[PDB]
Amino acid sequence: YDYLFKVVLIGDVGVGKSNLLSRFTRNEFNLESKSTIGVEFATRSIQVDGKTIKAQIWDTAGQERYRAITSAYYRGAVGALLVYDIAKHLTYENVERWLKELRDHADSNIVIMLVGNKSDLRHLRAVPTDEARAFAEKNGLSFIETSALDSTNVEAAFQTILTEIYRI
Amino acid sequence: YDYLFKVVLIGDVGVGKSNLLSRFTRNEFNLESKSTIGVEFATRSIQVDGKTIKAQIWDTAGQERYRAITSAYYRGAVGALLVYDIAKHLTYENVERWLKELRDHADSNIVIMLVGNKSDLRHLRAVPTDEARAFAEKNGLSFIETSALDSTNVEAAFQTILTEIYRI
Ligand SMILES: Nc1nc2c(ncn2[C@@H]2O[C@H](COP(=O)(O)OP(=O)(O)OP(=O)(O)O)[C@@H](O)[C@H]2O)c(=O)[nH]1
Ligand SMILES: Nc1nc2c(ncn2[C@@H]2O[C@H](COP(=O)(O)OP(=O)(O)OP(=O)(O)O)[C@@H](O)[C@H]2O)c(=O)[nH]1
Ligand SMILES: [Mg+2]
Ligand SMILES: [Mg+2]
Repeated sequence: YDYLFKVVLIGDVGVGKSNLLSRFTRNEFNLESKSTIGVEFATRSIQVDGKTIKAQIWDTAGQERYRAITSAYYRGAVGALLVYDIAKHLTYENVERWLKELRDHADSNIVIMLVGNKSDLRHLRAVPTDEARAFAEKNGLSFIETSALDSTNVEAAFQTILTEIYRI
Repeated sequence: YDYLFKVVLIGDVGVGKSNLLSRFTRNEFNLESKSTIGVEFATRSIQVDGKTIKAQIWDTAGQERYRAITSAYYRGAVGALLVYDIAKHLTYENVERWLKELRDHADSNIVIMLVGNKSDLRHLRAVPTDEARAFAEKNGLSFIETSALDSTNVEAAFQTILTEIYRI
């Protein structure tokens, strides 16, 4: 590989972060996935503007009651995938909080993509694409909508963040 | 015992149903409890107006995407404990949906108690007591606020519903 990019997934419990990870790195999916214990990462190589980037993608539970995610999680991260659930409006609402946590724990220069995941659930939508696109644009984040379930826009979400990072 | 009363817990995922149950029947609590798989029930005997009621309390996951709770869950129930989380407004919002579900699957004569649980969590309240006390009142349900963590109002919640049922 030519460069290593550490990227982190963050977003509320249940929005689909670990299945974004597994979709991207092993092309596997799991409808019966339990809340994530401790921290995981997995790697995959791709091609970005001619180069081989090894993407190191980190993942962990969205739950922070008694046990908070520390700076060590975010340490060295060039990209954050900030995921919410298009069908549950509270998860979009908590984006603020994740931005706050990014400001708090991550580099001032982290590239942040807002990802509205679970697009297959077209009919259950509680968050309109153009509202979120406009929230992204107003906060200076990239934006995409994915489905880890039917595998739509996943490799794109990743390739885009990784390209942005490479071109900074 | 002099009577058997089947009571069901219902309410969104995570509002604290299985710990209401475990608190009530074995005085045990589990901060690390995972989402309930299949159906469970457990019993405890108490005194209601001079009589020995055996309370049979049923529980199951609040999740219904691919697998819906059927009428057999509800069959024979004289009381429902309709639980939400005082710290998550969306669980209160879905009460409408649980009432709908009571109307579809349970007896027209079921006694329903609205329980706002996780009341220790005072400082993170997203649902005002009196708004809920008045939603109960407008819908002909009883109302109580509980904490399965600090034992507050748990035995009382059960004891009041069983008393309501015994007196219909
Ligand atoms: N419909 C649909 N469901 C999905 C999709 N991706 C994930 N899910 C489901 O959402 C549920 C939770 O997703 P997971 O990937 O664990 O959620 P996650 O953010 O790790 O959650 P935590 O580990 O608790 O922080 C699982 O049942 C997934 O199958 C998707 O693309 N479409
Ligand atoms: N602070 C606080 N947390 C509670 C209380 N009761 C339950 N919890 C926590 O909420 C989380 C989930 O509660 P459980 O009782 O499984 O929720 P439940 O409705 O069975 O949820 P499902 O089985 O998924 O439908 C656990 O971490 C519990 O410890 C409470 O009274 N106070
Ligand atoms: Mg996870
Ligand atoms: Mg349960």
